[PDB]
Amino acid sequence: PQFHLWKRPVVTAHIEGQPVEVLLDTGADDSIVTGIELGPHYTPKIVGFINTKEYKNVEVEVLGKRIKGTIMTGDTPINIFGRNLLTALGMSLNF
Amino acid sequence: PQFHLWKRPVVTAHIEGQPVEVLLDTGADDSIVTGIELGPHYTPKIVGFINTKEYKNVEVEVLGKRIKGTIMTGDTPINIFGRNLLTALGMSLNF
Repeated sequence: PQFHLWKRPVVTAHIEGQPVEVLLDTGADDSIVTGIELGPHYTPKIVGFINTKEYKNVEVEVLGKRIKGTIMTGDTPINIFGRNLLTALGMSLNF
Repeated sequence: PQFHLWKRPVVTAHIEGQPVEVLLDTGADDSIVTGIELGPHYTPKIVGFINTKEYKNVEVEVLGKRIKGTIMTGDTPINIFGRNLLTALGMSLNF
């Protein structure tokens, strides 16, 4: 199916079973989310320049698909699913 | 046709005949661009909080379509075509 873009494309995803609302952002290369607790097993990352925790091989369910991917958690004003997850979800921009 | 999202979706557009490379950004509500001169007929806008010039009814050609829309010019690190132009161009997110 398709999503029209009149409204900001915010959907609900479950990351490791924890619900979160995210923005499907074609302007972002990576994904960062907050408000969930993925655990002690992460790689500290630095991306202003905030401090994030990188989790790899995480199960995410959104839009009827269940994938495994990488996600970063940290102080972000918006929860965003960037192109690294959009591609793993088989999403494209149509015109 | 469709655009896959492995690469940042940057395309070339002509705005009033002036070439510019823009990012098709689903994370942006509006569009702002720099490096082109659209003229003296604009509405000053404030959107950090930068100062922009809003032009309405501007002819833009991109992706094989020619539309008229609104665009803001001003100091932006990236030239972005937000949802206000993506919808006028008939673009959707497919999955």
